[PDB]
Amino acid sequence: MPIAKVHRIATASPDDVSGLAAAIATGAIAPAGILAIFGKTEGNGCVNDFSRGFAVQSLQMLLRGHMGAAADEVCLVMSGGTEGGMSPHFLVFERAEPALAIGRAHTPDLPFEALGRMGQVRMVAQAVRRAMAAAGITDPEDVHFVQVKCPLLTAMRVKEAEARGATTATSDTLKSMGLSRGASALGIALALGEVAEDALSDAVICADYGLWSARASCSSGIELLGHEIVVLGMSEGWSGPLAIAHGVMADAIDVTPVKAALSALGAEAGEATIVLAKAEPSRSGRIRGKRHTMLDDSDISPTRHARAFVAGALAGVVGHTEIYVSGGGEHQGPDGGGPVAVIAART
Amino acid sequence: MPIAKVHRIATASPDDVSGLAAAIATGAIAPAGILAIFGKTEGNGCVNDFSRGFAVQSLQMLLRGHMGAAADEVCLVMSGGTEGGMSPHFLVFERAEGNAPALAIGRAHTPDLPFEALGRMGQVRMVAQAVRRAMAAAGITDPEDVHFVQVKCPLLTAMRVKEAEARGATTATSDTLKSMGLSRGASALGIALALGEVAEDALSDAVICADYGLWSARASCSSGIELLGHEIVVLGMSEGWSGPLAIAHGVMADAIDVTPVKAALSALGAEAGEATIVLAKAEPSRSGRIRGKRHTMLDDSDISPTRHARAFVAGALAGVVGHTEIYVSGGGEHQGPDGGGPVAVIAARTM
Amino acid sequence: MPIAKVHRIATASPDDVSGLAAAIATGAIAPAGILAIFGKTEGNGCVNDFSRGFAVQSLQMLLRGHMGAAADEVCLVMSGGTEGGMSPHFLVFERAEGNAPALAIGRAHTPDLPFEALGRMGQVRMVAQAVRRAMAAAGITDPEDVHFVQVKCPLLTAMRVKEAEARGATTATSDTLKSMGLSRGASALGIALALGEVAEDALSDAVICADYGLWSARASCSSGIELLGHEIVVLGMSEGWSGPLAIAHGVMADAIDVTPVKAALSALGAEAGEATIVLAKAEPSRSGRIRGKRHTMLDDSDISPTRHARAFVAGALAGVVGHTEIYVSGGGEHQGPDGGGPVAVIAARTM
Amino acid sequence: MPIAKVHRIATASPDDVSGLAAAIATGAIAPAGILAIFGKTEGNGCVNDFSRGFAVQSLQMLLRGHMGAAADEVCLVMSGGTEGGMSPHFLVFERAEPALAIGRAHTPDLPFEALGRMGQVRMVAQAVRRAMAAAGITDPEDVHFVQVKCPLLTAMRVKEAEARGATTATSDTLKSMGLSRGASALGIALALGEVAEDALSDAVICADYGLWSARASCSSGIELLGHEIVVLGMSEGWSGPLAIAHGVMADAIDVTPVKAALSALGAEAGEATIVLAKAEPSRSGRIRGKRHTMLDDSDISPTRHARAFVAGALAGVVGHTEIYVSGGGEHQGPDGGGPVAVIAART
Ligand SMILES: O=C1CC(=O)NC(=O)N1
Ligand SMILES: O=C1CC(=O)NC(=O)N1
Ligand SMILES: O=C1CC(=O)NC(=O)N1
Ligand SMILES: O=C1CC(=O)NC(=O)N1
Ligand SMILES: O=C1CC(=O)NC(=O)N1
Ligand SMILES: O=C1CC(=O)NC(=O)N1
Ligand SMILES: [Mg+2]
Ligand SMILES: [Mg+2]
Ligand SMILES: [Mg+2]
Ligand SMILES: [Mg+2]
Ligand SMILES: [Mg+2]
Ligand SMILES: [Mg+2]
Repeated sequence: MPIAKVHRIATASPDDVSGLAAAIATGAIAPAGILAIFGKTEGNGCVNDFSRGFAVQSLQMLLRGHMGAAADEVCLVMSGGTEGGMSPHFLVFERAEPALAIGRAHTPDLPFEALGRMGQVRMVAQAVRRAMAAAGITDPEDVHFVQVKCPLLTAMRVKEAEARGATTATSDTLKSMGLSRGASALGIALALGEVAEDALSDAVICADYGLWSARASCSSGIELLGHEIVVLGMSEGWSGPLAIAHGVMADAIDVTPVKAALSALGAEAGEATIVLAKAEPSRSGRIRGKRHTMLDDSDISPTRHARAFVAGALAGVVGHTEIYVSGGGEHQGPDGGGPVAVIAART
Repeated sequence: MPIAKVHRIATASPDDVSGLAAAIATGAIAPAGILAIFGKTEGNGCVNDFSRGFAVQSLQMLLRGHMGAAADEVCLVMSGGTEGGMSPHFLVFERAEGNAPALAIGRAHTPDLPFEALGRMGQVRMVAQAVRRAMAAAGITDPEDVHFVQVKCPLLTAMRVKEAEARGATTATSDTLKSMGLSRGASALGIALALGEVAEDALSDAVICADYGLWSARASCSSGIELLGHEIVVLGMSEGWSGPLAIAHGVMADAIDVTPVKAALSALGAEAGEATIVLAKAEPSRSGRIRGKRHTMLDDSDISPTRHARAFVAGALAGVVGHTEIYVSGGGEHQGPDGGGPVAVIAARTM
Repeated sequence: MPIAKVHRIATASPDDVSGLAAAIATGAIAPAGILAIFGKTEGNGCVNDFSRGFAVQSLQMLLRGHMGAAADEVCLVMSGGTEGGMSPHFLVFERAEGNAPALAIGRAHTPDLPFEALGRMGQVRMVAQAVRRAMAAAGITDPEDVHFVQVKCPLLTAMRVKEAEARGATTATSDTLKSMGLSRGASALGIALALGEVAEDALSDAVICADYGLWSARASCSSGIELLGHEIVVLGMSEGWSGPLAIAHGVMADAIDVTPVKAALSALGAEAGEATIVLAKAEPSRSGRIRGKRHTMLDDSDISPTRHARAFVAGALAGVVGHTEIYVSGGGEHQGPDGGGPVAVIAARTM
Repeated sequence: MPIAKVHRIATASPDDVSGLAAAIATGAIAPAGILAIFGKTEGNGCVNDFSRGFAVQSLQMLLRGHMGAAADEVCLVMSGGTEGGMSPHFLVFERAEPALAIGRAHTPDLPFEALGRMGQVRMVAQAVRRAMAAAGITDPEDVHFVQVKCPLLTAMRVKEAEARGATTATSDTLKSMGLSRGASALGIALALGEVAEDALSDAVICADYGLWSARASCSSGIELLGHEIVVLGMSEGWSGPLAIAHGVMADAIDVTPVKAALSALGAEAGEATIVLAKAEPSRSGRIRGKRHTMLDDSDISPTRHARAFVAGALAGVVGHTEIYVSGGGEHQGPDGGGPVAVIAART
């Protein structure tokens, strides 16, 4: 009889762990039961975003203090970029004593020449199986959202790779984020059976954006070399007030999937609603026939636009700004769209 | 009896006037009756945004071709900044002649604005006078029949500040991005003053962009490097106009308050669709919070605050109205409450 | 016997042609003899830079006024991006008639470039042919007498890529900022091919923006959203020209290699001063290092790499030549070694 | 007979302390003798720059490891913004057993309503006296460079201030950096006798840019609430190979002061040369008559331009890119200019 408990904690700063410390001090959260922490941090959400790594170090110090080496098994998904009115926050996932289930998993360092290729797809497919097992889930149809934290390439990482005779899938550092999210997304797809294995090859990745998962949510970062996996789903072997529902946004302003999730969860939009969504600029250069400018803008990187825009669209529906919106939906939902999940209690 | 005709035209480029050319060529739009053109252009919407001036020049060239010197009387409001999915377009406002109350349109211009008047009572009075003129031209005497007042106002660059100081004057600021806020703010109070939403002996230099408790529910101001004076366009309802188009408006309490638009669409007897026309002001709240939750728009040295506000509010409204060809403008100094802004809708009745 | 006249004109705005107007009005510049105009405009110098197109339109309007349809034969190279202290200006190249070897100028144009040719041998051959034509027009047959070849080339936007795919074609990229590099690169190889710095059977699609060991010491390419073809301007020395102006050039080994300019000024018998004219390419090095030390230009999602390179190299050169009215252009694909770029100086002899 | 030793350490990352660890491991640097560390970090060098605070935490952990609570007396000046080719690095100042002298000092937290006012000017003037004493310097004419790390204001910090009835000198967060650097600069000026005390008042600060120090170098940051002071100068009571010279750059491309410093130091430009310089966009909007665009640019903040530009100008002279250039020279050198210092050995 395990219990899922999800806690949304405000932050004033990437290094501001004061509020999580407080939930531990008041015994609202028990350090021993922390599975994973998601975050929105104030960085640019792209390559040179050190708010991500900054938060990670700060969370590491605090969690090790309370659980020493067992902190290292906690999944830290720090997703940068809080544009528009999107409010920075931590999402703490704690395990307690059918309802919401949580499973986690890790991977070894990822060879720079494996990134964006079938190497990454595999190595991630496995972790998703392990973590969805640890969640106590056997039916893929009972999975609702799979978060992945993946690596990326810098110019210096690229030249290091070439120095030992290897080639990387790109030398463009920002493209390398897309490849990593995409390859990871297909790995998630593979493990949930949304894609056939012989449908995949290096040439397919970030090319056939017709292959996609309705549940992949992948976030790239400069601060890790392997992967973090967190599976959220519904299970018979879990109990508690919290359930999760999900849907696919067809484009950047498609908010009906969220209204549908709330219905399924039997909850109404309010400050209490937890929202996880992927935002992506559509590669057509259009939304519902109308041209957009995100792919042609040299000042503000495309994912910064997408986040700002869908965060606004979603906040207009759910009524508050503490929502988790993540940019770049390579093979995560249809092109121009992305998965969205809601976590609420029944009324 | 005159008819308002409002035309939304796509553009691929700030200088793409091809769709306006075609509308004129097919007689969909008669150049003689063009009162004003609004635009969202692909620039950054701040100080060094030349997509605005580029569109103006392009529009001026086309219109001089058809109207000659009368082209100069057309109000050109080019508001830059199309962040998020917001889609670049022109809004052409035409007056035509036809046979209940309908959309009315009035325009007015002003002389150049002395750099030392910007952000001060000089600007306020100048715009106020112009707004009264445009009101009259719309055939509107009751301010409650005014629904939206668009103003294009100037700003300060380093060069302009030093020009002013060179002749013994001071400007209200030397921060060029701040000058855009002051200029929008002074213009907004001018609109307020003209509509009677604010009392004249309540206003002074010291109040402007200081007492954000003074605001208009109808002001919409957009600053730009490309003009030295103001363009004023008043939109309202009038008994002396007819046609299918009406206008409704409301005030967003904050950046995610989408209820004013749904209420506006009800008043108009219309439902959200590709055809809905939306004009809205988006503003980062100076409290640094939205509904208790902190935001980072005022603290970001990479992306200028209005750039955030626009992308964010455009997304909220687009989510409601179902398309991205909407006019959203950043910085709501004295335009609605702090953190909010006016929103207006223009639709035809279907119920 | 023809004379090169080079005029450096300040601008307050991309659309500020006032100084060029005055130079024409005072007969300092005769419109008939205007061969090309270079510009540094206040845009970001990347994909969505409309200061370039804005200056072009403005220049086209003024020149059509004086020359009519012959205006269209003037090469307009507007290079955006004036970071750091770099000062926005126009460089007007005029041919005049006078009575040793001196500055020679040649221009040439090309037809529109098929989107599926950009970054591929199509573009390379197109530019190569044009550079040969401009060479001839300059009255230059010896390539060693060519000192600098400026090329304005197109780029790809999302819309253009989807247009190409719609008719069964592929483009060499879908990354619009990458398309600028490919276009500069293909053009540079075209210049190289035309000057014999590279062999034709060394070139192929697979080489372009891949083998940065193939490069020209004289190529200078600038990409822009505002044209579909190319503008070519060849600068060199010729026996068949006379006048005070000569040109010298060199290759910066990296971003802080200022020795080529000092050597160039020696060759020209001139010393650094307000009058020195400088044209240079700046490029972030793909090794990610300068002289062993890492740089962050390739890793920055806020500021695009060429934006860095320009500001940085402009500072180095400005520190040498003593003023900030210099023409610095970013992205040196096949223009000099990786991390370097050509620099040319134009001066009159005083020793 | 104290010895000044200055060590320039490369970094791949704001949190990359591997190279400083190595100098400690090889005994090239002794943790006990570390006085202050200067840094160039990859952030935007402005308000939301977390690479600064990120480095600080990383340096804190490493230094506390070796010297515990005595690490806290080490001055950490992390200056963000590495535009152009400027290469991120640490400058470690260690004390060993007339030549280069080093003195340090601290200040308490700074009240948000004191920032940019005579409060800050004073509180900093004192620390500069204390630190220049600890350096063993009595003649102000023997001081060559005074580094200050100062605080700034965020929107949330502003509303916190107003909540208790106080007003701040600004509500513009980026302006608050200028006020803090300026007020600190005048404080340094005050202590070196470059300015008279009754010449100062709130109204003068960041207004009369005719009052300035030839030695102030002030750097603002979101990650501290008080001030860090480091004085560098020439002393009889110090010995060793290292000397320091300084000069004032009249504008952004005035490189002759550095050639002059090298002459005084009897060294020639080379990879070995250490450079400290302040860069500022001139408020005239011109450099030597020619208009510039730094004050009118809404995409890239003015100090980001200035750094890129003078870093390039200086690197062209000194031949390498590992130089410390800091943006914004309010009362630090003339308007449009800034102090520059060089540290070399005699040949
Ligand atoms: O939203 C996102 C997507 C990503 O890949 N990396 C981030 O830091 N944030
Ligand atoms: O409002 C203002 C006026 C000024 O001069 N400087 C500023 O920073 N803000
Ligand atoms: O949204 C806006 C507000 C403004 O003042 N100027 C613009 O160009 N766009
Ligand atoms: O060079 C290229 C071609 C492409 O399609 N996508 C990329 O990211 N880079
Ligand atoms: O510096 C440059 C290089 C380019 O390709 N295009 C520009 O507009 N400026
Ligand atoms: O160069 C600088 C000046 C400053 O105030 N703050 C920084 O982080 N860097
Ligand atoms: Mg998708
Ligand atoms: Mg349309
Ligand atoms: Mg408002
Ligand atoms: Mg001049
Ligand atoms: Mg090169
Ligand atoms: Mg100064």
